[PDB]
Amino acid sequence: EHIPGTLRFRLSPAARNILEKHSLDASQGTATGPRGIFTKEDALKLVQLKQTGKILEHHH
Repeated sequence: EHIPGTLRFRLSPAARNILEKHSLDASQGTATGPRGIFTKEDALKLVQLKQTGKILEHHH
């Protein structure tokens, strides 16, 4: 879908702030904004996935 190595230029500033705050890897997400931009909502899906890992570990 995208040219390799372009994710760091397609990250929105909102996403980049959320990924850094939570020490997340954007390459585990998908870019769903127009023309391949990785949006705030795309980074929040990675926050929800990290929370899911912690919640399941706690129930295990």
